[PDB]
Amino acid sequence: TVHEFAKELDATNISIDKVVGAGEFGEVCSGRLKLPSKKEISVAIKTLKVGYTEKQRRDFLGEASIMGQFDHPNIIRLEGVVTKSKPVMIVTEYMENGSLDSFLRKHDAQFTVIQLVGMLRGIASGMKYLSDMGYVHRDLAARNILINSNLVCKVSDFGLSRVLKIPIRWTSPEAIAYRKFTSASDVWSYGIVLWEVMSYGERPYWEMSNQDVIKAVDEGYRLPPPMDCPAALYQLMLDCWQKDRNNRPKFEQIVSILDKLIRNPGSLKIITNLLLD
Ligand SMILES: Nc1ncnc2c1ncn2[C@@H]1O[C@H](COP(=O)(O)OP(=O)(O)NP(=O)(O)O)[C@@H](O)[C@H]1O
Ligand SMILES: [Mg+2]
Repeated sequence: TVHEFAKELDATNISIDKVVGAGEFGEVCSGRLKLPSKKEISVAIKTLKVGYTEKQRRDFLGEASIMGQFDHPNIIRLEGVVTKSKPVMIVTEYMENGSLDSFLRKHDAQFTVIQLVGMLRGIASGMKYLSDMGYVHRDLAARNILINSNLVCKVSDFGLSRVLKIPIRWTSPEAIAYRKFTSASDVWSYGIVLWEVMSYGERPYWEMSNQDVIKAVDEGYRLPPPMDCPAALYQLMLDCWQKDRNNRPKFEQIVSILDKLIRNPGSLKIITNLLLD
């Protein structure tokens, strides 16, 4: 049940401002939540459509029951849910700059490498905690990361997450071949996210036929270095994309690698069709 890991909010404490998106289960809006302390915060509010199916309700709230297990600065925060009145609602922290892929596409080549690496470090830190908690996300992609007014990136979209629909472009070869999902398949996905960020939201493998994405990666081809990509970051992508999952870095190692790059920004000044790795 969702109440094990979600607070039931009093709807009198929720105000709705405007619609900001559309989900599988209903609308997404922005608004305000008054906390018990009287503090008021901005929030995102997702509603379950009128005339929902029992399955739609279970899936909708199930994603909240996963999210509510995590309390980490780089994982979207669940403020609570409304179930005792309808529409049913999930209330999360507000992320002013929306989904990371769309945000980067609006800002091609407009951030510093250190800004991009800060975004990537945040995502890695959230993934380190998720994987520490025994969860495999399975849908780690820039479209599933939200970014706030201060450029802090946070892991979202727990619909496909499982305790230890097949987005092929983001999925490791072993997970495609026989549904071998592990934290190491999430690391592969992270490598794709790293490519997405450094490419400012370019689509991984562009619009290659899915069968060709699967075959090419199996044959050892990899996405090419994004323009002006630091060598260190392309190498990190390649490491995330090791054929043997046991050779991929752990999230903790990724976080450490990025922290070193942040501490020695001069490192990033060495700069680096699919490439056969
Ligand atoms: N916490 C949040 N803060 C601010 N905006 C949000 C938040 N959650 C979702 N949104 C906005 O709502 C949009 C859709 O929500 P999302 O979480 O992506 O659900 P979805 O079912 O995946 N819909 P879509 O991505 O459009 O297919 C996002 O792209 C954001 O622009
Ligand atoms: Mg989305």
